[PDB]
Amino acid sequence: GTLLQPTVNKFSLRVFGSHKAVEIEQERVKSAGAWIIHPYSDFRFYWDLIMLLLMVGNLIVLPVGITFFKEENSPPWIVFNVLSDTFFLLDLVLNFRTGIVVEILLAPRAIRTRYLRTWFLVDLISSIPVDYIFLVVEVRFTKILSLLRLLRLSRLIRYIHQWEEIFHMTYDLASAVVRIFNLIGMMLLLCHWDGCLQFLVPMLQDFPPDCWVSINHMVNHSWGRQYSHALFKAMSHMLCIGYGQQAPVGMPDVWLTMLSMIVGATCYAMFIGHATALIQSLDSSRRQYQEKYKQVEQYMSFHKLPADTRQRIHEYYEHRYQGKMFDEESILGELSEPLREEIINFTCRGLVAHMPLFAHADPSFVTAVLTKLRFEVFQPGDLVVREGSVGRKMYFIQHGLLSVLRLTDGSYFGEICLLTRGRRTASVRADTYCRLYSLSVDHFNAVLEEFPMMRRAFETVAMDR
Amino acid sequence: GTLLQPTVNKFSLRVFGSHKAVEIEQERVKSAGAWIIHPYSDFRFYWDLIMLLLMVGNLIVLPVGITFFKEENSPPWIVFNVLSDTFFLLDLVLNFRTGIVVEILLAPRAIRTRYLRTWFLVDLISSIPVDYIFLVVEVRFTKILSLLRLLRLSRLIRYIHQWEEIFHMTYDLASAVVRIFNLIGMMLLLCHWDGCLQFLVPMLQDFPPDCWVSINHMVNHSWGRQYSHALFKAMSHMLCIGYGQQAPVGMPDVWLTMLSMIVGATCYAMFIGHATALIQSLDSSRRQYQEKYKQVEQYMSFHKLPADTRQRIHEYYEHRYQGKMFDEESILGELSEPLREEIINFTCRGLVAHMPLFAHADPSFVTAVLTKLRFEVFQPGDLVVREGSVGRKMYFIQHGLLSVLRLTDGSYFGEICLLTRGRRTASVRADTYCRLYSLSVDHFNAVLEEFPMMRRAFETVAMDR
Amino acid sequence: GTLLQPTVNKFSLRVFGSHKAVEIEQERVKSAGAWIIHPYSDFRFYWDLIMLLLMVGNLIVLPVGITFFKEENSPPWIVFNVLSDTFFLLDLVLNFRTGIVVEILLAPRAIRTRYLRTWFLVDLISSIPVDYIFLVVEVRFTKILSLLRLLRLSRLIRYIHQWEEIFHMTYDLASAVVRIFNLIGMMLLLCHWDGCLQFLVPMLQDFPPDCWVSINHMVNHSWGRQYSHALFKAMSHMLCIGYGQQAPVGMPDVWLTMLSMIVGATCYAMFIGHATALIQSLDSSRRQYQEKYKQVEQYMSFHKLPADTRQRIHEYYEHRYQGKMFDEESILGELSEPLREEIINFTCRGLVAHMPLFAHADPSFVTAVLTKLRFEVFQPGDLVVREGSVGRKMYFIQHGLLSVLRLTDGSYFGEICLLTRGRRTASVRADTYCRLYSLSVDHFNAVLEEFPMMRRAFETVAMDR
Amino acid sequence: GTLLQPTVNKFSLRVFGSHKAVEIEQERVKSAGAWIIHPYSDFRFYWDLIMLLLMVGNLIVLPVGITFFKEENSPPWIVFNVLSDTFFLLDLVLNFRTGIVVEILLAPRAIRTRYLRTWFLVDLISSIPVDYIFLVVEVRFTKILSLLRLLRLSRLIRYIHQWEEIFHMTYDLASAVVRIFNLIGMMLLLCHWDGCLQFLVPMLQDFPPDCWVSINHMVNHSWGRQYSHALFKAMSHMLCIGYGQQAPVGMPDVWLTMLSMIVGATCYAMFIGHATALIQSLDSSRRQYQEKYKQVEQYMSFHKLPADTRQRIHEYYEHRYQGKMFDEESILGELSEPLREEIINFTCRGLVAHMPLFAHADPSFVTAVLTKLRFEVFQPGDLVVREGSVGRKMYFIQHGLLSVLRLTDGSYFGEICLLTRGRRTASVRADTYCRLYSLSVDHFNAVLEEFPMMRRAFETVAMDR
Ligand SMILES: CC[C@H](C)[C@H](CCC[C@H]1CC[C@H]2C[C@@H](OC(=O)CCC(=O)O)CC[C@]2(C)C1)[C@H](C)CCCC(C)C
Ligand SMILES: CC[C@H](C)[C@H](CCC[C@H]1CC[C@H]2C[C@@H](OC(=O)CCC(=O)O)CC[C@]2(C)C1)[C@H](C)CCCC(C)C
Ligand SMILES: CC[C@H](C)[C@H](CCC[C@H]1CC[C@H]2C[C@@H](OC(=O)CCC(=O)O)CC[C@]2(C)C1)[C@H](C)CCCC(C)C
Ligand SMILES: CC[C@H](C)[C@H](CCC[C@H]1CC[C@H]2C[C@@H](OC(=O)CCC(=O)O)CC[C@]2(C)C1)[C@H](C)CCCC(C)C
Repeated sequence: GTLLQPTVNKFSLRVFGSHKAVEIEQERVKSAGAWIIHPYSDFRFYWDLIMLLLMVGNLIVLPVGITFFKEENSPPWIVFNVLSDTFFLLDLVLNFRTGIVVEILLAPRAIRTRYLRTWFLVDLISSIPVDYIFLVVEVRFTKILSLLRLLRLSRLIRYIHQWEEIFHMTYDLASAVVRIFNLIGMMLLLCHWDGCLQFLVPMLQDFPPDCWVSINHMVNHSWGRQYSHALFKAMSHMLCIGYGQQAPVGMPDVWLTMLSMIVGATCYAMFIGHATALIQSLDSSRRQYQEKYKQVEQYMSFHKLPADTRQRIHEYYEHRYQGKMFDEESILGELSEPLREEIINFTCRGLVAHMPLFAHADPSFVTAVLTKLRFEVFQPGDLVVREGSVGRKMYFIQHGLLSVLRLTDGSYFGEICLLTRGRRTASVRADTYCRLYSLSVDHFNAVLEEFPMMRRAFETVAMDR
Repeated sequence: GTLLQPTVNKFSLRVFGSHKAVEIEQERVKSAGAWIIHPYSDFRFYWDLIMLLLMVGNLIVLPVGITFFKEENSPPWIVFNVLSDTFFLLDLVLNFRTGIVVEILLAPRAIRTRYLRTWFLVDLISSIPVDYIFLVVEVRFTKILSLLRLLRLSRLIRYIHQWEEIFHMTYDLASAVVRIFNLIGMMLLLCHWDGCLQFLVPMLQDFPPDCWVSINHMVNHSWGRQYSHALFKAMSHMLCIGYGQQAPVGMPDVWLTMLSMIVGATCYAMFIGHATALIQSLDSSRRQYQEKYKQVEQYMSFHKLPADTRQRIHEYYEHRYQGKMFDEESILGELSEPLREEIINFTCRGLVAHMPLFAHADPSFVTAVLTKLRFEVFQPGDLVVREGSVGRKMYFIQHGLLSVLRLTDGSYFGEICLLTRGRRTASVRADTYCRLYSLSVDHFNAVLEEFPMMRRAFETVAMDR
Repeated sequence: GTLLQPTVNKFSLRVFGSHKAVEIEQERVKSAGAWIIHPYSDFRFYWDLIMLLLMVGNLIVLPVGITFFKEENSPPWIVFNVLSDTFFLLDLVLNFRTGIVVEILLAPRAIRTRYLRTWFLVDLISSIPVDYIFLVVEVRFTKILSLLRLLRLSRLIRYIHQWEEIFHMTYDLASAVVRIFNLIGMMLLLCHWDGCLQFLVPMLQDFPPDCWVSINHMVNHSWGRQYSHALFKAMSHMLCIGYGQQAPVGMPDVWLTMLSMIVGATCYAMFIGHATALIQSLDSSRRQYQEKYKQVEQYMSFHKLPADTRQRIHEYYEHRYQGKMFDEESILGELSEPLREEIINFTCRGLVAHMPLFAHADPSFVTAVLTKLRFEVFQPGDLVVREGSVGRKMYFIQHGLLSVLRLTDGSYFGEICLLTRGRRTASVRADTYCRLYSLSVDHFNAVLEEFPMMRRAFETVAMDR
Repeated sequence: GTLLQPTVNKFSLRVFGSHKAVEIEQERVKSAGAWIIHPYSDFRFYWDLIMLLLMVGNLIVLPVGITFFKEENSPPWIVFNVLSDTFFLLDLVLNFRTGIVVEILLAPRAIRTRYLRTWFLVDLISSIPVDYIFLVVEVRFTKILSLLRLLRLSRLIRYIHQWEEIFHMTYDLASAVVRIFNLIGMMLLLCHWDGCLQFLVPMLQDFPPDCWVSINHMVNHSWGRQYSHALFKAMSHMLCIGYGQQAPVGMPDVWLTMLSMIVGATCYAMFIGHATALIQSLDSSRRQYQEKYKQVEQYMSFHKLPADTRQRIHEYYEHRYQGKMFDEESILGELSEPLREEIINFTCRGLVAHMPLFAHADPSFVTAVLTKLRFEVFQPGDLVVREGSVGRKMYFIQHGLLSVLRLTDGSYFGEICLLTRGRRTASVRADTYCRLYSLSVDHFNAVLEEFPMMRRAFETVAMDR
């Protein structure tokens, strides 16, 4: 009873909402008629799996059995076509009930009319055994009518695109890979049908003496050898190679060769387009860094900077972004509030634990300080703090080595200047590339204004010193 | 009388302005000479439709009648060329009056000189019956002069581009589809003319014994069979296949084969370029999400985050953007003032109606509150509100489930903390992925400052509690 | 005397600065040695023009005279090679003086060493008559040494790239067109040299009985027919066609055919890449609008908006951006101060002249008001001003039609509300798509604070009403 | 002893941190077992260099020795295969110790299981001499088993990608060039193996009378001639040319020809994709300027500006950005504090030294003024300062010429207006394109508030004047 209703999985929770959001859709399926199928249920998924396997089997086997074999009266050929057309006739009946994702679940007002207006005629032609009707009522004209079963490609293309739009939502998949697999699966099928058609056309003309089958003397070999030579001819026309020694003499050979060349040329052009779209999406973060550095060196060339400054800015961007493009401010802006706190507790927590003033504080005070740190990268030779300055910023050390006028990683300098609000006494020069965390004086005074209990403690520090 | 003036349709209102803006253009057409055509009128549209149908008919039929048939004295061939060249001679006369969109409507100062300086000579050559003049004054040399009618391609290319620049403004069309249809329509016509030229060249030489027509023994067949073999040869040269058993022996066969190969190669290269430009524009919102997540995981790799935090940020972006790239702030910034209010009345109106304090308010007060809500997404396990905090924000619940230390969809929590301005007492943990609407305390105090009548009501609440 | 110094043209003013900036470079050329050429002067331009014409002539004519003709002792062939190698030997001497744009003008320290370290050996080999030396000292081995003159392609590629980097600065040119013309000019030259090589290889072997020349029986025809057949063979190998009836039998035919196929395949791949890069840059402003609307409809699909709101936002973006992407704020930010004032005096000046209060003002007061107008687009059905509101904004009408609860273009409404600072009395509904200019109350109060003389005038208005 | 530990070079400092960060990794290698190799050490680099040279040698030589020579019992062929398979067996043993960069250094828990689960079976098959075992236990069936040595391509692809991900971090390399060199190196190897396979297949069938070897009569020639003809056949199938006079008759010739055509077609499509991705990254800063100017002229076309204003804005953008796209504000934002000061000391220091008031100041005062200058570009004809204005900004002159109502480069005007805070007396018109540095009055008053010692000096100026 509940197999026709949408179950609660990851896809239904992502496409509807909570569990209560899925219960409303289940009640909506209940508010429809007697037995109405929902297109996200498990019954429709199992049925579409069975039908997709049958469509692949029929669209591979049916041209080969028609074109390369003797008669349509052999006993495995009749049982295979009658039992398959029964299942494709049940797929016509069950499409009156499923409803169309635009969802539509009301019956029979919108489903039946929206199905009759769009896809009923093609499914009706590809469902019924048309050739057996003309055979019972009334021989080589029935082999043309048996190719109406190849209109089951239209409901194959519909049923593949219904699953992929689901499975882009359930999983994380690249769209280029899915689309190029769809293109490869179409190209193989068109080459197979063209290989069957190359031998189908001279067979209806009782093998004229100018066709390739009578020239190469392969009228009475096995069907495998005939299929191999016909597929070689169709693939050499498809990939635009050049076949044979003489130009085609008969009139249906010329036009069908030209049709094969046009279809192969446009399929190969679409394959090149998909391969280019796949290759351009591989190295995006490497490419955007290159474009950004092109703009940087263009800014250098506009103001006519010297060569040493150009080299120095290049070394700075190499040690800053590392050939890798990102923008930390927008990434920290997009995240939520518990996710920003978790990243800072990995990077900035351990350096503040070295400082004796912040170690004894409450954790409600420390986390407000940790959000206002800023990441800075320096060079060997750069003077970090200069003498005679106001000293507004306090620095923590993550990596690198620097000297006061040696301080290794995990240290700190300029701490007492933010408390005394006076002139800096010493000067600091970086010995190598340093990674620092900076705290300004106003960003600390705001947090002192947020907590008056910690404000009393730093007043007792200032009275002692 | 008013057929020469621009009528008032969607295109004229979009390209000029209001109805009064179109009346000024109609008065400008009236201020011109005796009978002056405006290029956006209905007369020019109907005339260009008739002329485009004639150009397609002549550029298809005229090479086939010249190259594959016997004489130019048959009675349907004379009537078809005299009645068509009369219409192409009227198109030369009416171009003195229409005026050129750069508009120009003044006559005959700018129109006549700007037409004589650009396109008069080509239209004059492609208009007049040049071969009949040389035939009356004075035979196989007239078949070369009859191909001057193929310069009607130049005014075909002009008349197609005049409609498409209109119909990009009237309707919403993709530019890649229009441009690739123009390329396909050009490629078919060049292949048709090359198919006629392959048989035209040996005919003027009275079929030498080394040409392909005398080798394949098809001098005296029908014109359909000759056209099919000539088009097969031209298409195999065009798609770069390889033709025949021997290399071409005669000198006009070699150079014209080389010209066909060069023209086909450059047309196929432009087709691959257009197919790539069409494929790259299909999945843009899917691709920009992938580039953004490449930058996100690069930001992860720079600071060397642990694996569980990487997985958690990935799950957050999956449940936030859903594989789909957009930026809500700029989209809400671009819209107008009545359009922003209509979107909020669909999403944020129903949740505020649950709250008993905002239900009895005036609608002028509620809509100022509704603009300042912010959309937030949380995770299972994240603590939404923590104990011991100031509690500046009030939260409404759209989806998801959470627990106080169960609250389903449509609920709210933290409401009394914004009124009391005190410390939060309880803690809230989200059981699953929640979608919340947040209102800060300052964004509500601004709206309380906007309306002093509602400020009195919340004072009566604070005195009772 | 002044022909060796850089003259004052548009390029020199763009690459140096003012006239005084060019005088310093002229004095720098004067501070060099006795006769030193500057690479931006007129002498170097005229000399490079003469040399580029000679290089095109020699690189076209020299393979054909060697491979297809009888002897190198004919009197026009000796005079043409002696007088040309004199000019290519003067180009070796004058490269010791010109100096290299990295500029370098100091002689002979940097110029001579930087020339000897890079390009002296190739120019020395391509300059001197090597084969005549071996002919005087000591026959078919001299035809191989005469192809050392084809190393003049290396200084051709240098002299073309020196002009294009100049002429991208003098004029505005698309880079894709220049680069694809360079590629086409290289491809034609490689096909020409391969056409000469196809006949050069069997000639040194005294025409073996297995080569294509002895099979097709063309040993004793004219040089034009031999060149046409050899170029057809090289082009069919170049465009990957397929030649002849039998596979090549001799060993130098196989490897040189394979070299031709590899060179043609990589040149055709680079041509497809350049054609794609050219096609992608044609419709950029059309494509960015499509990407922006993809993000808009994705924002619609995320919050699950109804269909009528989707249609309404689509109509708004059609009447706002018109299928055309731009961002007015950044464009107005990039411009200078006199350019922003000129655009506003075209668009916003005529509407403010209708208002009687702003007509009698000083022009210093009006232009400060005109910078703070904002462009707004409304829809039919939207209520512009509602009753019971504060009325902070005053609106001017450019296009469209609206009704008070009819006001055509050029009108205004809501003017008295900004002066009285009271509640709006009437309501305005737009009948069609309107284009309005908005002025807020604070943006007008700032300009009233800027000018106290106009502040007295609006006080006399408020006392009368 | 220290050869197995990661040394301190530029790559290790970039991938770990400081010297103390590398010492922790060396202690981590010490904390592992008896002899454990670190994958960034020098031993693994030298070993991978030796193994990559051996893999290139074996994958080139091994098909040619099997397919084109007589027997596998010749004495150089046995010594070359036994001594090479010893080295490929040592590479199997040393992969139990190196540890996998995901790093992993713990043994044998994670290394051995993570190696057995992924790549042990392929390396085991490609390591051992399988054919000699079947030869000792028990002839043409051993030539098929000897091609198991061609599974050494799998550890070649692994060892190339391990170096390139290192050498993208050590040096600055474009990713497109590296990836297209990998593709070319793969394509040459596949064409070589296909050339060996074309002759391998008829040899196992004892040269049937229908194969190409017996048709072209080359059974008993040398191995070089057979290799040249086989490679020509495989390359003509690979580049999709068309081979021979007749279609292939035998069944293994048809299917292997079809496999060659499919492999060549997909490799050529990937080559076109890589060439397009390489060409699109050459002219990025030229292309972004073109896209920006497309948006500019679209903003012009939306508001229907006159032609002279369009020309004037075009001339402004030509003299502003010079066909070259950059954004100075974000570039100055990304840099550090000592790098911003170094650029200003090149450009803005020399112009301020002309002014007599700023020459006698302290250098701590001047550098705070220099950060607040703004770069401006004017046109000929634009009025820079107008009479009757407040005069908030002071201007310095870098280039260009202008007149007061002549001032060359290096001058200044409007200096006294910022000190007097009064109305400007004169008007300035630019004679040509000027480049100016602007200082506002509030940006100077902030620096006067920063330094009270300089504030006393400008008070003594104001009392004298
Ligand atoms: C991957 C392509 C999927 C093939 C689609 C169907 C199953 C998809 C899945 C099947 C297995 C999955 C395993 C998944 O790994 C996880 O599930 C995460 C970790 C975990 O929870 O175990 C990653 C990709 C996924 C490969 C993709 C495919 C686009 C549809 C083709 C089916 C039909 C239309 C011919
Ligand atoms: C679509 C391409 C249009 C073909 C152009 C001419 C009619 C255009 C129209 C004709 C029918 C339209 C129906 C339209 O649908 C609506 O009109 C919106 C709903 C409604 O109001 O009904 C969408 C696309 C439109 C397909 C496009 C085309 C670019 C020009 C080619 C004509 C000539 C140069 C050979
Ligand atoms: C256009 C390509 C130019 C061909 C280059 C040399 C002259 C350039 C000029 C020659 C004529 C120009 C006319 C110019 O129009 C104007 O000058 C603006 C209006 C005016 O002032 O008249 C636009 C493009 C310009 C076409 C381009 C080209 C890139 C270099 C090739 C020369 C050599 C390396 C083979
Ligand atoms: C360049 C490609 C490098 C070839 C890689 C290996 C050495 C790399 C180096 C070797 C020489 C370098 C010289 C370097 O120039 C400098 O070192 C800066 C100035 C200086 O310090 O001297 C620029 C590029 C570098 C060319 C690149 C390449 C991607 C790996 C291929 C090796 C193996 C996988 C087949």
